[PDB]
Amino acid sequence: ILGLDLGIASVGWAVVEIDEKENPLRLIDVGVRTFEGESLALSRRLARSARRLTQRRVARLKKAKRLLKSENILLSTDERLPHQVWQLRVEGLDHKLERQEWAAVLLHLIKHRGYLSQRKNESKELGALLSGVDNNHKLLQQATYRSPAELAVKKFEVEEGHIRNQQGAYTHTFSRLDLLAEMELLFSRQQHFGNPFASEKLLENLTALLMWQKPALSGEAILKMLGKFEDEYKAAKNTYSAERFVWITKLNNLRIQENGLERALNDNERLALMEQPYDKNRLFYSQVRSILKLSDIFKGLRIETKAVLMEMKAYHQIRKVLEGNNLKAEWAELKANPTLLDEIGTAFSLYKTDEDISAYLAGKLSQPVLNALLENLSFDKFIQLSLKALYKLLPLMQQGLRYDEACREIYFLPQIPADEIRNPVVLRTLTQARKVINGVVRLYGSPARIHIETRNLNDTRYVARFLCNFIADNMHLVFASNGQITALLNDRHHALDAVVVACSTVAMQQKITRFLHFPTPWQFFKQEVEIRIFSDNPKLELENRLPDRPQANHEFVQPLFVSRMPTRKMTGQGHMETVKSAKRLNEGISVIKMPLTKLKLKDLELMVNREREKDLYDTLKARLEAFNDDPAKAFAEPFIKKGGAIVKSVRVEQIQKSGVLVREGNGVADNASMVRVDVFTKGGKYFLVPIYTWQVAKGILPNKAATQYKDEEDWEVMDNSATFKFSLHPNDLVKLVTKKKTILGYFNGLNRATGNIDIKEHDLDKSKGKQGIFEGVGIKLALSFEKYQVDELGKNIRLCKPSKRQPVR
RNA sequence: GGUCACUCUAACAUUUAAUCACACGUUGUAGCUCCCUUUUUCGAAGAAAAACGUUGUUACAAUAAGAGAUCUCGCAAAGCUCUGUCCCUUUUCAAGGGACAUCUUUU
DNA sequence: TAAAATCATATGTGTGATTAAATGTTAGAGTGACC
DNA sequence: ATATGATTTTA
Repeated sequence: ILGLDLGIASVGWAVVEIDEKENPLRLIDVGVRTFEGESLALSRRLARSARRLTQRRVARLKKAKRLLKSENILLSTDERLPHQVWQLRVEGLDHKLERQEWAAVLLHLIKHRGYLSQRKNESKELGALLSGVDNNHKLLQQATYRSPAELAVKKFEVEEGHIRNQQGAYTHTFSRLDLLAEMELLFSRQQHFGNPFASEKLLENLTALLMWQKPALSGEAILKMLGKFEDEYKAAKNTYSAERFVWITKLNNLRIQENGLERALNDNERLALMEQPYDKNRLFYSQVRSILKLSDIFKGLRIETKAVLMEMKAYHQIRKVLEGNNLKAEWAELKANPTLLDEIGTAFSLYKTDEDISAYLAGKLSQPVLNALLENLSFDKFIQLSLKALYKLLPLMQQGLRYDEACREIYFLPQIPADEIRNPVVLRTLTQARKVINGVVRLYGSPARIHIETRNLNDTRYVARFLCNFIADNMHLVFASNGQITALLNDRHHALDAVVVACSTVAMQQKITRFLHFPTPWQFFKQEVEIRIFSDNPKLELENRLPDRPQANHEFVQPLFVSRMPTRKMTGQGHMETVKSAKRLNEGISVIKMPLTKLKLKDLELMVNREREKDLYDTLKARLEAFNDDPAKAFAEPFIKKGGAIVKSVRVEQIQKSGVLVREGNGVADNASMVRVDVFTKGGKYFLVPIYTWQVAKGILPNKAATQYKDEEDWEVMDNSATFKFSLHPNDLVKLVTKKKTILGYFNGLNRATGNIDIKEHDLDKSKGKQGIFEGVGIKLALSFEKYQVDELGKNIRLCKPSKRQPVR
């Protein structure tokens, strides 16, 4: 049986074939495949949303500028609007603003929009942003703070010294309703004084700007995610059909445990309770204890009888909304309407946009009723039952049948279904395990059954369950153990578990659940398994340690090489997110504002104004020395320089020899990822050209290679007098022999400054190099440096020296 | 009589995927402003200036680098229909099987 | 000294919304394969 | 985990 030892980073395996199953003789080969503060896709999604919001504000302000130009407010050129936007917004309530003052006010009320609530219509502990909009909305009605700007310049700037939010404080923020109110009042008051551009057309368009935001879920969105039995769409939970399915499932499975006997409801009892929770908001247990003439003990539960069996919350929510607003007559007609009642929960759960909800109910509910439901009702669940299959399977379970009986009356390894596995870790592990399985099938045929025993334990168990079921139920051209079972009898440990997982049976697992007795399924364990996986020896040293029973080795037995996933993607993070100042980049330095709460004395020693402002440097050095070089404890209260100004962050210089120009070419950021490295030789010397992601994106092929003691401009240039060996990606199989020694392994890192490389041992033997990684390896005078190749399992070790310099982009 | 797997229901815990917004923060540029290097003019202390650094605060612009049709992609993943490069079976070619991607898809 | 191995230091963040999907456990109902 | 500058030891 394939002894797959699953995992989120590695898949160890150990092949075994047994006669009569039961007692096994000996395995064939072993292997480990090692592939690779949360999922990297979360970073991509957050960056994507940030890009979308940034460009949407770009567009919104541009559109506002065009609108203002059309009214002859914003003259074509001369777009240097006043800076004192908040003060001018305050002044507009009492004086007339000019053309450009008003233009700045409008273009600024479009930028800082506010906060528009997007909660459900399910009306009736505040955080920071919400507790700031309310605490200012409760101050805007003091009649002394007529508008958010007036409150800002009369309360915020007066006491706190700033208007905008700062340093993670979510006070000083306002709701979009308050700013729209300011828009309206400003327009009206400017009409009172005579602003020519107070056109209410402009106000309507500007409210459209300051209020429009895309709905989060628009149309098929939910449908696009609901897709994963059968095939019809899974019904909503708040649908009368699904609600009655839950009710009948409970009632039929509501066995009565009385007098030590389990008795189902006879048809009389259920007919009594069939449609009972419809005339009451909740069917309590004591309510059942009366209608059915209970002999004073249910089935489960926990005389505190006041529990809930089944409340059709959907049914009672639609009424208490429609029963109000004097819409009694429609509900009475709608009290049955089983299709109609079903179709309102199918819409309010599948579509949330008011337009999209009104579309699904194609006038089938009166628009006066539809308005009330749109304004007061929301449904957001979904059940695991096709509604089409509900109309046929629910009637049978009315009282006479059960789910199992009702359904019966209605009666190599393929690729992992990606759409059904929307989690990159699980999908990656499953696909690499599938590749390993297909490889071992090719190398051995179908060995036997399969044996699998494995902060993200959720992902691991998703992988295990899905792999077991997929393997067992899929074929083309069976055992789920656990760690406790494995423990009974470097990175190579997954092989040992593999063997132990392969030498396992369902009988021992059941005996474990019922729990010396465990035997040895081989002639000898210690020497056999010690050299089989660990201490790799191709017979020989095995044979010297295997004097007795010289029946060892197989037609293909060889030492184990841990194959590692090749990463050859050319996309990634172009540059680091800390943007700096490149105005002094020619000096070789960057200038970044450093918060005082992180200004360690090391950082203070690189301040730009060290000697320009000597008194500042002296006092800052003293206070850091007074708190043991802990800026957080040192500058925990605002620092003050000579002259009464407050110091909150100081420009600090940093050593910048290599970087990326960003922000319109104004700033510089550190290199983030090195996608590929191109090797070259000239005069018996190995020179490596590093390539970064931003170079690939811009369509740039680097020329010069790494020179240790020189800067990027003075780096050795690869030209007609250089020989191109190959490219190098992270975790690439390379062979290195030098005058010092010989090492063969994986390549994961290039040191730009020193020029050294980081080569990693296949097994990550923690007694080898810098705990498994042979870091800082010099190859300038290397005898030979060749890129190898490896298969999924750790064999077919091929090498050449072919070349074609592949152009990025 | 047990163990385990699967199907449905409810409750709890956790995790993942997609979408809509907000508020900071960084950089650049102006206005005001805290300091403080240098150099002018009036001068026998001090004032008015100019360049550079730079503290705070307001406004405006960029917020990946970049690719496309006001508007869409761009840090993730899978794969072999199209494209490109390595590897094997039967100097080049042709078939078979596979590996990775700068190719396609999610989009 | 050139090249090489060692060490050492730094990485953008919090708030507020609509949803779907998966795993594990417990409670209830059941079928099916193996001890 | 990755990029890489500062510093020590080695050929």
